[PDB]
Amino acid sequence: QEGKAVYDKACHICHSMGVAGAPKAHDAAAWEPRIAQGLDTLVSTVKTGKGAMPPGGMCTDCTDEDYKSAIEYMSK
Amino acid sequence: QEGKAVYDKACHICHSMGVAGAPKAHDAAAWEPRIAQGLDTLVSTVKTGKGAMPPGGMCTDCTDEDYKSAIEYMSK
Ligand code: HEC
Ligand code: HEC
Repeated sequence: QEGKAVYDKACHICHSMGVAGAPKAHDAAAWEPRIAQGLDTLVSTVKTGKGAMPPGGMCTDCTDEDYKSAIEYMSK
Repeated sequence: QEGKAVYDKACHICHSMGVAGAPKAHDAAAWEPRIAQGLDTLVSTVKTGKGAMPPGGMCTDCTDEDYKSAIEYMSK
């Protein structure tokens, strides 16, 4: 594979300029628009990945309830 | 509290404050001390994962040569 092609499909997700930051734990105001999407939508996004969040959120054995509880914890 | 143990196992890696940034593509000065470790050592680190980088760097089909080429591409 071409170095730039590997970069353009995978490594750029985190190694490019202008990567979107994660909503930080206990930043209630940043979490409000996320929580408004609904917990089921947010849990699905953790499982499928988004931007610099890899699919599964680095939690190999997380249940849906584990993901929901972690989101609730971070949101306040 | 519900969610804190999951957060402390997984989500804090990116959702806490003070997370180490990725060395950015074409940031030659950031890459210099990494390249000095040896390209093979950097390839092994991508495969193992490190901080907010998951094992494999989100490349499933990358040979060691594919990883080396991607690192060279980012390094200048
Ligand atoms: C976000 C989910 C990432 C993807 C996709 C890739 N990388 Fe990454 N990388 C990332 C972070 C946050 C860091 C810094 C880690 C730390 O805590 O220091 C890195 C670092 C590297 C390094 C340097 C390793 C070192 O010992 O200094 C290399 C060589 C590296 N990353 C290569 C790499 C390649 C080739 C990827 C695409 C296949 C790739 N990374 C994806 C975050 C992320
Ligand atoms: C870095 C490797 C991450 C880990 C581990 C987890 N998350 Fe994450 N998350 C991260 C980033 C960079 C972002 C922003 C994505 C973007 O581009 O918008 C996020 C975002 C979330 C979201 C919000 C999704 C949305 O559509 O706005 C949620 C609900 C989320 N993250 C939850 C979550 C949980 C529960 C994790 C532990 C199991 C977790 N994340 C880990 C980066 C990373």
